[PDB]
Amino acid sequence: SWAQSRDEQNLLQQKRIWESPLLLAAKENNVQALYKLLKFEGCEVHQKGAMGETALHIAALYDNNEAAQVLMEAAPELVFEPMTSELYEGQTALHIAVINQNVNLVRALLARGASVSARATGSVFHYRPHNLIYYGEHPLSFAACVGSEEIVRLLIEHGADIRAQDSLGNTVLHILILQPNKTFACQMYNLLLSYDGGDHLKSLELVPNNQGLTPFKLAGVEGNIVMFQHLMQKRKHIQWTYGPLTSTLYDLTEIDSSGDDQSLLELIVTTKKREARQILDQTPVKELVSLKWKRYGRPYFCVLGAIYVLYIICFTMCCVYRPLKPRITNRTNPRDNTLLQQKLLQEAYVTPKDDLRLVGELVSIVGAVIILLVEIPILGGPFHVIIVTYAFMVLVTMVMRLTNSDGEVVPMSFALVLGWCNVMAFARGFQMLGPFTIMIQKMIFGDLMRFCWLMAVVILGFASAFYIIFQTEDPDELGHFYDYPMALFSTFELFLTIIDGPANYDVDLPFMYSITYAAFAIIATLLMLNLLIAMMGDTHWRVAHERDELWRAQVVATTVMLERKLPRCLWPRSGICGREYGLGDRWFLRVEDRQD
Amino acid sequence: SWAQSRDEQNLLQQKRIWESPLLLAAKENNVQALYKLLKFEGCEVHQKGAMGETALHIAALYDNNEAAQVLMEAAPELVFEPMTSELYEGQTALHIAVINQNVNLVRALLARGASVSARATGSVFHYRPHNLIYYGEHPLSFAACVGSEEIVRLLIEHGADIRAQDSLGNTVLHILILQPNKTFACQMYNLLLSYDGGDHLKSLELVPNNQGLTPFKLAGVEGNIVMFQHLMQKRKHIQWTYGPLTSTLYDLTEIDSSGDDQSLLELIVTTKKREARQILDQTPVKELVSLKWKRYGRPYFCVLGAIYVLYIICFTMCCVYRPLKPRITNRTNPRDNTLLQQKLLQEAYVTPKDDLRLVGELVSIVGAVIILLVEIPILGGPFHVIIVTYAFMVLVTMVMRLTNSDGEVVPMSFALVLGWCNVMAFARGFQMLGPFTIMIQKMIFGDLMRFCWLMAVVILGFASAFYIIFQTEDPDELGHFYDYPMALFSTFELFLTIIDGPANYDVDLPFMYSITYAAFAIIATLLMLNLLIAMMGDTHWRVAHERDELWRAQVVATTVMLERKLPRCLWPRSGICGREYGLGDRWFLRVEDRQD
Ligand SMILES: NCCOB(c1ccccc1)c1ccccc1
Ligand SMILES: NCCOB(c1ccccc1)c1ccccc1
Ligand SMILES: C[C@@H]1NC(=O)N[C@@H]1CCCCCC(=O)O
Ligand SMILES: C[C@@H]1NC(=O)N[C@@H]1CCCCCC(=O)O
Ligand SMILES: [Ca+2]
Repeated sequence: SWAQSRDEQNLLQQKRIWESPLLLAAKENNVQALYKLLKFEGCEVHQKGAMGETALHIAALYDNNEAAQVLMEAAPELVFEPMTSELYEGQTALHIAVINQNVNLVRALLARGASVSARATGSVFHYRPHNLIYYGEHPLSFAACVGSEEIVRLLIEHGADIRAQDSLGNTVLHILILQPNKTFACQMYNLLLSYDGGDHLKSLELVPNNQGLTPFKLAGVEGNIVMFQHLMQKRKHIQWTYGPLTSTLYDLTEIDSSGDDQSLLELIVTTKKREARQILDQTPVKELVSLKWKRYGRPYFCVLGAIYVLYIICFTMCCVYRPLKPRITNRTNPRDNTLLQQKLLQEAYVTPKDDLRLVGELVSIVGAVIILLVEIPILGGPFHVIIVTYAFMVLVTMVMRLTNSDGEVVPMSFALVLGWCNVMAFARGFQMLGPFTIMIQKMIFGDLMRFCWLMAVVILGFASAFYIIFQTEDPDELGHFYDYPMALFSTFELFLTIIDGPANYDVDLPFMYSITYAAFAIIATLLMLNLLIAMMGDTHWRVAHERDELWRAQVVATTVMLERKLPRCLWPRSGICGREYGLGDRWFLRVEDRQD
Repeated sequence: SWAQSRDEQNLLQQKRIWESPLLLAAKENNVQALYKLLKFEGCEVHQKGAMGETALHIAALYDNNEAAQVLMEAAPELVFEPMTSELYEGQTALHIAVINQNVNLVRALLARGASVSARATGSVFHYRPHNLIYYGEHPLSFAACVGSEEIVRLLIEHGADIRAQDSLGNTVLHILILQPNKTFACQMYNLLLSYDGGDHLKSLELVPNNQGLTPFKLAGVEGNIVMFQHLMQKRKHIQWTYGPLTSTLYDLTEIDSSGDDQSLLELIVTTKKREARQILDQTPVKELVSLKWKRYGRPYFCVLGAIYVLYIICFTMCCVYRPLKPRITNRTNPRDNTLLQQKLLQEAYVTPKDDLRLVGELVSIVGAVIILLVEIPILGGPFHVIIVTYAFMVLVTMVMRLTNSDGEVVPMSFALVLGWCNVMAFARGFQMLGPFTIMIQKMIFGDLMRFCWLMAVVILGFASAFYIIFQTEDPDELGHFYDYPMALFSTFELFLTIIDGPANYDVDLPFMYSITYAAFAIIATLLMLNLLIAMMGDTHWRVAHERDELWRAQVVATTVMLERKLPRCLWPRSGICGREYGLGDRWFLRVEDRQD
């Protein structure tokens, strides 16, 4: 394991500190023990420890400016020494002094001429979940994350480049977005901005991440509202103040779907960050998408819904009327219990009333490949993998067609439950019953699978037990379960109280039926009542707000995909462009509000 | 009764105080009445009261230093006098002065040369639930429990032994753990430690209780978090401080399963203390068992689960296919209503397809005695008394086998509902549906038995009433209940709405059926609705946290038993031992955290 390797190496490091009297005197800050170990007896001052550290590195882990200065006066070359381990590859003595905010040592290390651009590419300095913090690689990134504004400027004064990026291409601004202390990071964020070039171009706030993210755009996908609101002040214009009213004009550039995929809107939808959903409730974004859905969002959705409901109600019209035959097969040849009148007609005759059937089938088959075409190239959708697999079923039904298989029904019967139950996805948005469907959507594809095993397991015993009892009995009277699958099915219906239970009084029931079914009834009811109380965890207030906050996000989810895949002839661009206006050729939204 | 004996003796004591003018003057602190009762008229100064108390004992129950000093100047032998009753056997006048924190009297009693090692073995000083407090037996234990630090040192200054134990072998540290004022007891706990011998061995914090508990270990089983966190500071090492990070190295000695049963982990599981469950959420213990379950805990659990599900699905495979016969018995000899084709085959023939059946039966019979073997030698388990009794049933089925009883089915049919429903115990841990199973586990074995009587009682009337009505009627048409057990069963199903009710319209029903069943339906529904509202007591927030805190404890419950009964070849010891490291040969866990 990797988690224990750093546990062992930390214990292994403390051994070498205790064994080496130099590293011990540099940990314990034993000043008089350093002179007797360097001036009188010439000990190895370049003594590398278990982590590739030096005596000065240990003199810095524990703030010991006295031991650090003795090690820097008798060996000034220790200042340039980086750690040479796998976990701490590249960390210098300045990194340790900046993290500990030892301003006296950082200023005394910078007087010794320490490197202000030493990358710390150790495996413990990575942006991984197993690492508690992530400050970056440069000594300037460390000063900015610890909030030590004195060291931030003290490092800039010695030639610190704010443009510097780490192995992930993150500037000193991208890292500040990924910090807990957000209220203090905005102050530090402005401190780093005051050292920019000053010109309007090649600014630091525009350097893109290696995954295509500016510091403004990274704050949106990550869900940093304190940095989102702070970075929004730099890109919004206040038109006028008229008493309480103040019509502010937001920039709207990286916020709208201007680029093919660099847009911030396209990032909030497709991200795994649960917290990023709260960005769209900010005032530059909420009234934007509010205007995107009321008009040109909801109508085109319903058209796609009315077409779909019309398409499915015509596809089902082709099912209720299918070929027919009074069973060309001879008699009940297999078993006497056979109720079959096989409906197989291979000939394309019956020309009167069958010509209309080909129209619906052609519509159903071109309307299905169209669904494949638009989907040839989960947050708020699930239901529409079902439509894609449905059109696969009508194609398999088409393969089952013109071959006249016995199972012409099975993919067809599959097809229309999916197609109608898919209409339920249109209830999203529309009205309040959308939040009801997504509670279902969360429950169907979420805990139904994991909960059914528990029921299947409890059903397993009682269902199989019943089969043992009635295997003796003649199934003519009370043949509720005569086969093993029939034993599990009749008990499955009995677990949901959709069957009256084995109730035969003309005969006498076996001894173990009344004992098992009494236990089964009581167990099956206690399973359902504790299940309802288990649903009360999603009942207090936040969950009613959580099912509503992700529904309104599920609507914005469906809204932006339409715009990307609908033609731009319809659906004009949001805002009023900055050309033919005293603006900078941007698009910009007018938003007026009132205060108290 | 014993509770009234101390009520009578307290009233009996006040009688002797009022009757005896000395004890009255020592209660009322009547100074001038003591001189006229001792110096002028020689009264019995050794006058024993109803509780074996002296005049000085009464002069101390009510802080009366004036009356105490007159009784100690005219009779200094009263200082050594203990109480000679059954309730207060051994209590001296110093105990009363220490409890009342009369520092002036304790210092004046210690000047008189009072005993600082007088055991108070009275029945009221016992650690029993009927006694409100429990401070111990020694006068030093009393000073430490009342927090009077002045008297604690004032008693030590006169030769008080901190090592002293009471009749339960509890030191002055073990008693401080069992106190309400925890925030003030830690200060007193350190005060008692500063008087130790100073050497690292034979310390007071290591003296074991008479039930094998050190003061550190007693705080865990009792659930004293304030003393657990306080006693943990003495056994955790801080490796380094790197800005926000601080990797502390906990001792991990009495916390891990080092001993056969002296471990603290093995005590939190098997204890009745409901509050001790919160110890495992403390930082030296929570991340410990978190690493014990994710690896080497959960996989071995599922292997035991996959084997069990495979073992049971093979045992049930032996049931669905059993011996067969088209009923060697003649006809429906007893009653015409008989649907029997008895399946009894005594011969071990049918060699083709029966040889495989013996393999499953042999597996099912060796897999059952194996279950007995591992269990030949309740918190978080219940479900697995069921597995033990199941393997008893397959043995009784084996006894029923090779004897060819009519009831070859009954223990077999019993066996497989238990065996499958036992799989539900594997849902513990695994995922979130574990908390659902334990809510069932609490409900099945908790209130189901006590609630059923109420239903059986309400069923009793309506079920028996129905039998009276339909005893007249010919049971051929609407014979829902023709027998007395059949009367209770059809009504039992009717109480859970698993039967359509006596619905026959070709005939005319008796007068009292429609009147009773209408009352039965309304009563049966009001029974179920008030039952669902009765489940809302376990719905507000703490219960959802309580069903979750004991589930996560139910997982740790199952985890430690595996380690004790699984071979040590697999499952390495937690931590990294202190040999080949600058440590004290302990094992120790590295735990790094971040602050704000
Ligand atoms: N492309 C798969 C369909 O999923 B739907 C969807 C896609 C992305 C985000 C949210 C929902 C959908 C798309 C258009 C109209 C209605 C629903
Ligand atoms: N020994 C009786 C079985 O009870 B189980 C159990 C025992 C102690 C604590 C918690 C649960 C159990 C043991 C091992 C695996 C699965 C469950
Ligand atoms: C062991 C290393 N040697 C040292 O002198 N400091 C390091 C320890 C503290 C740095 C930990 C950084 C982290 O955990 O992210
Ligand atoms: C009655 C006894 N006689 C006395 O002088 N004090 C006792 C009464 C108070 C002690 C009660 C201790 C307890 O209840 O635990
Ligand atoms: Ca019915």
